[PDB]
Amino acid sequence: NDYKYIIHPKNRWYKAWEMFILVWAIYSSLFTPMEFGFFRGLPERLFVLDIVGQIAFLVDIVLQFFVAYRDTQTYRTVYKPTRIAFRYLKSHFLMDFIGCFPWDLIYKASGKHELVRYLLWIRLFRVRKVVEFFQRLEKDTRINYLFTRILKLLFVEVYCTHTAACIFYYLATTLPPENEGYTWIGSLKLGDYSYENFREIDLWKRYTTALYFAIVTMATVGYGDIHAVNLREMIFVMIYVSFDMVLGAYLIGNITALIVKGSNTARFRAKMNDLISFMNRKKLGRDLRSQITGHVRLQYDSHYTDTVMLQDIPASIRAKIAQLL
Amino acid sequence: NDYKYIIHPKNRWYKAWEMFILVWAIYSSLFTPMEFGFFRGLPERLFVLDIVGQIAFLVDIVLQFFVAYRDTQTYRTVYKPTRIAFRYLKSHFLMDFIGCFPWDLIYKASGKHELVRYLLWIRLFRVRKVVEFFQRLEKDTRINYLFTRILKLLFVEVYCTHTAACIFYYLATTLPPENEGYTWIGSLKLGDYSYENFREIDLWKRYTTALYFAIVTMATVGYGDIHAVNLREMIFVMIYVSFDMVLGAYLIGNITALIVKGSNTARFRAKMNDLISFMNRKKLGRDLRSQITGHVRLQYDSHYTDTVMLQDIPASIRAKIAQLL
Amino acid sequence: NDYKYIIHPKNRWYKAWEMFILVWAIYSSLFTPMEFGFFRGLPERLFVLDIVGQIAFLVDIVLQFFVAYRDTQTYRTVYKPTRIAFRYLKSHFLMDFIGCFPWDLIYKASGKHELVRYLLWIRLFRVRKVVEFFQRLEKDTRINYLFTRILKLLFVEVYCTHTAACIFYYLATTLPPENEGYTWIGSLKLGDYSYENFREIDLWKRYTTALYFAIVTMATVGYGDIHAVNLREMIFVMIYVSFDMVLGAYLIGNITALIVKGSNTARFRAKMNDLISFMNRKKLGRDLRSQITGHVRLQYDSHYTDTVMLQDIPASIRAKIAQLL
Amino acid sequence: NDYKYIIHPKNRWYKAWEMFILVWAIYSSLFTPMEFGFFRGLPERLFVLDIVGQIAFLVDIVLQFFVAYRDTQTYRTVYKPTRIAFRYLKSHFLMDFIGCFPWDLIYKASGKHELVRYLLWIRLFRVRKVVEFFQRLEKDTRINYLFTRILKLLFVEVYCTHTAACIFYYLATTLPPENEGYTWIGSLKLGDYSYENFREIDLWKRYTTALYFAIVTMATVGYGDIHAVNLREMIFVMIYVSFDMVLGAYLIGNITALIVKGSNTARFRAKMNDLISFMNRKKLGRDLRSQITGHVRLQYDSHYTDTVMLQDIPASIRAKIAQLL
Ligand SMILES: [K+]
Ligand SMILES: [K+]
Ligand SMILES: [K+]
Ligand SMILES: [K+]
Repeated sequence: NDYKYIIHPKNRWYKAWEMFILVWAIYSSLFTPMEFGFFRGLPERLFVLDIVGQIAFLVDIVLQFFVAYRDTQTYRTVYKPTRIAFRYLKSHFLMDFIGCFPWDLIYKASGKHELVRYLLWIRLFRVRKVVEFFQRLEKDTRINYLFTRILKLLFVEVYCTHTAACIFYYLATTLPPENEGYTWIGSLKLGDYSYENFREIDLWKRYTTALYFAIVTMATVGYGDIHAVNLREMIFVMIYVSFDMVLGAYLIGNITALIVKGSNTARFRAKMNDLISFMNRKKLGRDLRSQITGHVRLQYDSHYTDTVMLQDIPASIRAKIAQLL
Repeated sequence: NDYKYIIHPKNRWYKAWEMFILVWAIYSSLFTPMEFGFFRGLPERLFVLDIVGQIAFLVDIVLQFFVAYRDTQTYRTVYKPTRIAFRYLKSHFLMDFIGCFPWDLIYKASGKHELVRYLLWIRLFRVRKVVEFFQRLEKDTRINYLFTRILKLLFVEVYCTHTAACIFYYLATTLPPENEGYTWIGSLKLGDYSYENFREIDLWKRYTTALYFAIVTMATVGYGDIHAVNLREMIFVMIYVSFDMVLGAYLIGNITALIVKGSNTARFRAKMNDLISFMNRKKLGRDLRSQITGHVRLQYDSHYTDTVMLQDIPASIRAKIAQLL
Repeated sequence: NDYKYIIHPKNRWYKAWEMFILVWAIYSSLFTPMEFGFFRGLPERLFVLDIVGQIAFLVDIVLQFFVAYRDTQTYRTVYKPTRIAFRYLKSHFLMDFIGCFPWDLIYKASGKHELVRYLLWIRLFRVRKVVEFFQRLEKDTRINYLFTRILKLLFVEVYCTHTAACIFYYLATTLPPENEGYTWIGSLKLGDYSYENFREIDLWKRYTTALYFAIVTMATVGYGDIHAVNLREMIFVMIYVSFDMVLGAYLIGNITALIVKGSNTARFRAKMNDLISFMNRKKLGRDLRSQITGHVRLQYDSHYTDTVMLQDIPASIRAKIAQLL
Repeated sequence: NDYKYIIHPKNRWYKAWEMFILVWAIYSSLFTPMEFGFFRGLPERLFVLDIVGQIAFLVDIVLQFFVAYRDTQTYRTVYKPTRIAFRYLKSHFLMDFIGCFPWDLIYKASGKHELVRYLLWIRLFRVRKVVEFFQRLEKDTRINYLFTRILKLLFVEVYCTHTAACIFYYLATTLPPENEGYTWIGSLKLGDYSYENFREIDLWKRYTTALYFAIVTMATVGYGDIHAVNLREMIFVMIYVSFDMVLGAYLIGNITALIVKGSNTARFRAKMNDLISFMNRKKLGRDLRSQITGHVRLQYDSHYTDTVMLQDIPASIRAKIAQLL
């Protein structure tokens, strides 16, 4: 607590930086698969756009040597640079530094070898920012929990869908441009339009045609106007739909598990059903029918605070409600 | 209270009008996407229908200024007729007033501008009166609290495919009639029948083809004889099936939460399942291997009568059954 | 009772009759859509089969004034041959009586009017037997409940898509043979085999093609080799893929609800693994660990057999339990 | 005890053997449908592989007479090697010895009789070792037994589609090679590769094509470039997707119960959501929220998982903890 070259992690200049690299760790998570797939090296008018975005991430390298890490079991904020600067190199230092090398200038420098461009798939470790942003959005008791817990599983299931549409076009560009009729896009004809010589089509027609055959597959609709033709594309859509089957079952299971043990206000309307169904099975004279649901509304609005709340309560809370009521 | 200018909210001469406005709001929210998508301005018939579809809502928009409101906080009836007109002008006035302007004559008497027809979507706020019909049916006690959340959810799921079937046809008409072979309907050939010059086919063939696509996409069957061809129909199908993927898991999540607290055909087969871990684990007489299982057949729906709901609730009903026997 | 002109409801020679018309109730409710759709009047080789099948449902309509029942109030046997004839004649008499008429040649001996062959669709009220067989099986503890709850929903779901496969070919026979190219089967070509002049095709090829369509629609696969061509087949599959969309979300719901309320072994696994979960946060003794997991290895069965059903055993039944123990 | 012949069942040299035939019970389970579907007798290259794979199961069938079994009602490890003759010959002996003969050599030199090769399916009883591997992984308390039924039901859901992928190719070869255009592969054309004369394509192209069909059917995607054309392939696809529907519902039903049974951050929001409902009715201090919500992690798992899991435990460890303090 006596260092002062140390930011404790709720500053109004650090919370306004932590959300500044979340519109870069979203952009560099989306531009990275369609930088790998749709471009064999970036064009020259993106030279200014790709040198930034990596210039705002090595600012983040030096700036996380100075933030106060709150420990797990110690439950106190640690303030010494010796204790944060070693957990940084232990946990996340290679992930965020080897991705900050310019891999578009290296690829054009090395005689255009193809395998050096696979070292920009390590920029997909910047999805940590978005999943952490969704992670302490569950720990915010203001927003509907069923709204956020399904937005985390609808960020993942569409980001994986976006990535397995750039890989699916990359597997079409790996064949030469004379075995071009033996691929999923070079043999495509939609309406009165033919996708011949698909390296010259506009980027967004190629990207939309690729993403349509990942969202139609992800939703398990599968029209079959676009389908796999090669053998590597068959293997890729075997790997993809097998993982997407589990990813889709772990959304029904994640919605059901929040509806089943859902709102107790729905359970009150549920638990008056058997009351009415046994007062009206063997008919009782119509006397209390509204006063009972009013009294049980006032009861179950206080039944959780009758016994159930205050076995877990600490001292110096309940006496206030006890004196005020 | 001391007012005469207002109407009691449980009048059976007012709730015989809320059923009339219900079957007007059901009609003019199904026809409204059919007026948007399938017509560029209504024909010379359906004009008197277009004006009597709105002078049935003008009567309701002048009637709700004189209805009694039950307060949200104090749970009291608010009779005085300026705390309701201040309330009605704030919550529902301007999306119900601008849905009663004649947006077909305003379109045709303005030089036929296309963008003024997009104000025909504010008439889709009249599904308020259909979704509240399902909300005051849940708070009914006569039928299930969740079956009116299954018949409600199947209304919402099917209504969004009637709307998507009209937007999907509308996107085919935004292309010029000479480039019709690059659409989903202009390049269609189902059987020996070619769907060319598709603005001169009968209206019901066009609507049935579009609804056939939207419904076999909603159920995620997706045969593929009708698919997206443009880059705008690709984007629309990509938007639609993602929202449909979340709307189709909510149905399953509600049906599970209905079933998990059902009847004794799944509880009794846990009761005798736990009995047979004492009635067959510790060996028991075959004479008594009929007696208690016949008894636990005889208690549920007859002698059980949900005893805890007559245990925790006070004993005026017990005084009534003391008067019984 | 002193009547003796009534068969008792439980019997040796009567329960071997109800599982003899149970074979005729799974025959004559599976041959009935195949006789409506694929035939227009049975041929002469199938004459004696449609006569002997309807007299077995005629010696059974007279064998219901000779049987007792169990009313839900007295819950005893009600031997009186005039009470039963005013309950049988109310509920099950018309639907069980006019389905025994010889509808095959009543069609043939009335000038072959097609609308009189729609009155053999009420021979599908014979599936009362095949559903009371499955709702009798669920009150039987010889077999597990997870097998007789997912097979009642696999009888229903396969039977409805057997019916929707004969209706789907019937809608192709309602066009003339000069417009057979505008149907789903006359405009079919699977491989190098073309289904031209489909009335002159062997019955089982037509039935297998139609049922293969309806089964790959039921599972929501939907290949698209067989699709709806007309405007009346689109309407049928629009009804059908939206009915079985709820019928197949009701099956997932049952399989889920019969898993989340697991047996004793599942709760045993759960509570012992969450017992060992908090063990290695303190890391106590090794023989202590094994000894207390032995304590809760024998503290699952008789400890939680005993405490559960002692909440409900009636009087004079616990007494000989305590006497034997 | 006195017997020195037999292996003690928790040997260290019998846990490097049952993990040695678990890659021969995965090899001989994946290769046997590929030996049955894709060949007519093995080539003379693949000879010593078959012989080694069969001899390292003979060496196991004479090694399980030499072992003791844990009793399940007496719970003693039975060392007596005269009752190991029993519990093996009314157990897996004939389905370890009949499926151990050289069934390719019997087929190749007896006359090329096709029905002899159907006895290779006895070798699919060696999946019992792989399914008993997971059933010995359920009992490991150091891993969640609900996330050992998500890969157990995913091996089952992907082994049954590797097998179906070979039966689907086998039904294409039961037709003569001149009537190959009436198959699913002899009438296939993908891009510009016509799959004609399909017995001379190399093995991995045929296997990748058949597994591609079976896996996009298993996920219920179903593009429809590869569909059934025959009547045998139609009946097989009908049988396969009906099993697959129940298995896919069973996967969701098993995933759901994993999420319903507790989640700690979700349980923090299972309590905070109703705790604030009381607080906005009986309005406490707005500056007392920090006192309330801070202790909903302070005694979660520091008093919730500690003593509430311990009221079924004696205080012999509580004395150790109290002297620890
Ligand atoms: K499909
Ligand atoms: K398809
Ligand atoms: K599907
Ligand atoms: K599908």
